[PDB]
Amino acid sequence: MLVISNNVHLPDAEIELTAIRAQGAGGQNVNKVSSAMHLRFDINASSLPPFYKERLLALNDSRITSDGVIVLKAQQYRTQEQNRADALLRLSELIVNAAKLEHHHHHH
Repeated sequence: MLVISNNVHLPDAEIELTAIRAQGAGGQNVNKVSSAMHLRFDINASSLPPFYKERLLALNDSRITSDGVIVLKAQQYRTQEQNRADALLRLSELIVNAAKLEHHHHHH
């Protein structure tokens, strides 16, 4: 569960955590998995309050989709585990970021 607020919780089911494998391999021949993790969070479908939905949707960030879905790919760290944690922190930071700011995104 992704705790955002005390009375606001994000069920794991509403968070699509994916892992990117090296397509074309994995079933005999070329046996090494890519460290690319994938994050997809349906703001549309999730139980997020209208406030948070609007804050994210009306963001100046290009990782925001018009349908309200957070889609990223963490291919930075050596392990998908660390990229998983990155993505989760990245998501939460982004959510709070849009809330703590007034507008824009390129400004801290």
